[PDB]
Amino acid sequence: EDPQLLVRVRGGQLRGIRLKAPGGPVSAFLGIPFAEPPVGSRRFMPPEPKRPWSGVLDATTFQNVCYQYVDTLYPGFEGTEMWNPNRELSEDCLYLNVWTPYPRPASPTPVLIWIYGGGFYSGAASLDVYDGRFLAQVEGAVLVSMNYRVGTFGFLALPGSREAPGNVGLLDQRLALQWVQENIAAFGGDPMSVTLFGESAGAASVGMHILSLPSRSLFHRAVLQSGTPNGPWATVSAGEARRRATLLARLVGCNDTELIACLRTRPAQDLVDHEWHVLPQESIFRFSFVPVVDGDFLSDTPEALINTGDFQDLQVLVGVVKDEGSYFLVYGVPGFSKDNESLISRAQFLAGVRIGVPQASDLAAEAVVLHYTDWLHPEDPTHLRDAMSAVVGDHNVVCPVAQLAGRLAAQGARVYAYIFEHRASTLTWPLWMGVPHGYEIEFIFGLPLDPSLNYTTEERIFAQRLMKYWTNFARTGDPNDPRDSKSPQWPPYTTAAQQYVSLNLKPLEVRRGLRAQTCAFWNRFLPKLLSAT
Amino acid sequence: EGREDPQLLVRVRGGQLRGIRLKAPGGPVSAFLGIPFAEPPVGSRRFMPPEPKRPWSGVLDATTFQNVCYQYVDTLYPGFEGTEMWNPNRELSEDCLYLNVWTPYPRPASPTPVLIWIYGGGFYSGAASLDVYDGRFLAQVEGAVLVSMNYRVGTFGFLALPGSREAPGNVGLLDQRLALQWVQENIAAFGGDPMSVTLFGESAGAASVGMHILSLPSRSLFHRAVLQSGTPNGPWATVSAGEARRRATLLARLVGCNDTELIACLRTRPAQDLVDHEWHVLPQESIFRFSFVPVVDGDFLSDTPEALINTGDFQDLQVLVGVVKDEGSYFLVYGVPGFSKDNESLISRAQFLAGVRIGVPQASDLAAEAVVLHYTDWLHPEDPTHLRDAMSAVVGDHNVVCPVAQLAGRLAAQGARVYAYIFEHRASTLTWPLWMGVPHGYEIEFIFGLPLDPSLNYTTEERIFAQRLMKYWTNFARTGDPNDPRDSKSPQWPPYTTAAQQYVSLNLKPLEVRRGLRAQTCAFWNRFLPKLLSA
Repeated sequence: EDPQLLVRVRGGQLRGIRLKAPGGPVSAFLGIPFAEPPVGSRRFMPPEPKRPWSGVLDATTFQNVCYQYVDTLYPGFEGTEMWNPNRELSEDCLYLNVWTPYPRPASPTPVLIWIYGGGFYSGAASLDVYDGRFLAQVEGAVLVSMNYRVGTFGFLALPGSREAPGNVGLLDQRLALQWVQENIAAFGGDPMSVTLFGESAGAASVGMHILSLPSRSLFHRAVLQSGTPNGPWATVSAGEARRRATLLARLVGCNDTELIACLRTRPAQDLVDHEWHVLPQESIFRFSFVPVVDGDFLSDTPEALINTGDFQDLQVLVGVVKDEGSYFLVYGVPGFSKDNESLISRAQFLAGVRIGVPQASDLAAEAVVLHYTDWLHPEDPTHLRDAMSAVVGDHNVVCPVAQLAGRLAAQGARVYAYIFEHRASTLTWPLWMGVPHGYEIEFIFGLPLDPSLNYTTEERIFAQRLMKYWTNFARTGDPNDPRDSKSPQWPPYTTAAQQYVSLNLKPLEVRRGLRAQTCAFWNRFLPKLLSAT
Repeated sequence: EGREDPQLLVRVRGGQLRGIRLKAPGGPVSAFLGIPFAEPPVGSRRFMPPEPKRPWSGVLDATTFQNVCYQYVDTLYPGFEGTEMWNPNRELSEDCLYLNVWTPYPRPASPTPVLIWIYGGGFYSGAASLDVYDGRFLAQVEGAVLVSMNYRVGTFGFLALPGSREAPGNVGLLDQRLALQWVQENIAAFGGDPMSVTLFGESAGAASVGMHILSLPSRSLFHRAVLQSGTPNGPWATVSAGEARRRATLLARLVGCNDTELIACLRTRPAQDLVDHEWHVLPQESIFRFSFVPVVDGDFLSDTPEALINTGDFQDLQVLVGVVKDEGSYFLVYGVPGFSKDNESLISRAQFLAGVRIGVPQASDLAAEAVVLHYTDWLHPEDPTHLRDAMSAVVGDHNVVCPVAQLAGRLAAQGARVYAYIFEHRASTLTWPLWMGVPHGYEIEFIFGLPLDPSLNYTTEERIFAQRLMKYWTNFARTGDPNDPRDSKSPQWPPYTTAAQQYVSLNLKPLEVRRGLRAQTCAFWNRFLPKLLSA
């Protein structure tokens, strides 16, 4: 049969499948195992390289989604189900996919590795929004995406113990990164030009591979979309991780060795049934089992590592969307709903601030309220609704992104920053949510170029601009086209000028100040306050 | 009596007075200067409340200004008009409780509304005889009856050992009240209507006006109030009884002194000796802080000014309040390193933080950090021009603009009729540097109508502008409304409300309505900083 779909990696032979993109065919290799299935005795354990196989392994199908929590808030609603697993759940899930142009590239091609998001408790590399078909066909890119263990199976930790050291979900990603080093050349990819890019928890994971040295020799450039390793949600301390793991074992009827042995004896859903019951406070944008500051993978807190690291030969692309926190409000904040316009009172606004900032003392809570209050219209329900979205967005994404971009730029790194402001015509969420958390991904991957999904012609051309931005950054470390000269260049973000650009259908517009005033409150003041308590 | 001007002889409760016919740009005015309204608070009466003036025999000559109350004299810029125009222009003496009256010439037939001026000067300086307080223009052009009194300042007016009998405190405010009583009894002899008495003052005079609003024995002596760049509430206008006692007992130590024995010693000290040590009793290195100010004594002020404006009914009451564009720039050249009137005062970020500790002397390390980060321009956090302007805004907002914004909001929500303004025009005659903008107190010369005097080298637009302000002030005195019913062709001045927060801009252009008086920044000063200062 077709030899273009027959590849030999270090573990055996694979059979790909020629898929059809709007502009031509592409070779896809879906479901390649990169690790032994972490089942039974290997639950909570670091992954290990997949053993070789005999014959021709069929790599034409998406494998199983890592066992994870499934959303139940809006059943049947496209806005939530598009992130739900599209394959059967299983702890046997350490598989990756490779897209490449058809025919296989003649020259070594830069590789983009996608790390999906989902709050470290959900997500899969098989969702339609992560379809590397278009980037491989239009830009000739070799695109890689891997599944990593999420939730308890990927990040339940009893720090110091050996049967649950923590961060094994991140170690899954690193093992797939080494698999790319050892095998992507057989697909036409260049192992010396590997760019990691991910969104939300995937962006945070990308940032942690920057801050973990064994991972750094596996990639060269990074893209962090709406997520950072630093911040209030991406990591936990060893003491808090041990508390949540112990409380989870108590809720399921379970010396560290004997405790984890008991945890290895329960169905996967038994653990998922109680993973949301370990958070210390009523919260939104807080996740139970996330990466842990273990002194191993993360030698110190992300804030400490970005404050003192040498990033001179690293190039990064960071950015946010226009409404980072609007999505999260309907998941625990009284007065918000996707169906009504969520015009809240003021008493609701303060009650929501205690949920959006669950670590804030009463004084720190008031400081947030008085800061985001429009003191000319202190009770106009439209602003307090929009302000509540801004509190969660700025606290968890925007200002953590601003602090990271400044620290990287200050210590040698080459930083490009953006804000994504276009709202998709196909969006099914209400308009008061604006551009919600994660709705730039479909444009980066080039989905508007599929005529069957009913995007506007300008959205189709907008997606092409973003694909060229990302691939140019992967090819060169610079998102600017070295072909098209043209009036406005995307300038590097610096600590002095603080320049970033806006990604919408209008041409590039350079702005200065990534919410410098508001993020000064979050990054500089509020740490000193949560200290006066 | 016999060969004199019959239009200039008046009798008051204490005897007869001979006024003087003064010349104004567009006609003559009657002036009665140096009318004694109290027994000289000298000797054993130092620090004591004022007593009413015992009647005199014969005709008292009321043709020249009397003595200025003993006070500190500013000598930071010798011979510089910007500082000299506020210095005493008469002899310094503890014998200083005298007031002045300006009326049209001849004196009006029907009763005329009365404007009473209370000067400012941080409760340590000031005089009713300064040229910028000349009431001849308001009396000639607007036909108003203007009164201004001298009150004791500094230690002589506000040194207090609360609870004692020999130094009860607030005697400088009692000097003002006694003059308001003098107006109630005697202003009818000049053509003034004692049932239409409007108080107006600036800086500490505006604070004094506010304290008469919050003190009941004074509130029966007037009907309307104007507060220019000053409030009874705020960080500088008052001190607690314990702090006033501490500053008073410390000053006594610094000059060589049971309260009775202590004050008996202070009364034996020369007046200049108290002035020489007046500034040595401040708790910290500070600007816009004054050693001896009104004390919360549970008597004149039953509670703090903040407590009384929060719990007080003001439905009966119309006020005009406002600020100038640069309230704090004046005070920076008086203690903040890096600022001078002779250079551009471009400062570094380090000097900006050093100044924040001086401008906010009561702030902890954390509170001072909140001010610095709030006022920092994070796109140019080391630009010396913004840092210098931020330092001016910190002092101006903390001491004036936000206390005024706090006062207008509380009074309006409690039923009062409030009109608010921001004075934005810089006098073409200003001798201060341009970077100071419109400094503290440089709207007074326009409200009193000094640009009408042709010899003062003002522009013609400034003369027209001054006339427009005089009518704003006098219409509010006449009606409780600065607006003109004789002219609907000019834009109207809406009251300040909690809903709309409307105020107007006072400059060389027609009235322009604005919303919110620095709402975001003053929420930090008025709402957040007090709560954080509890830590």
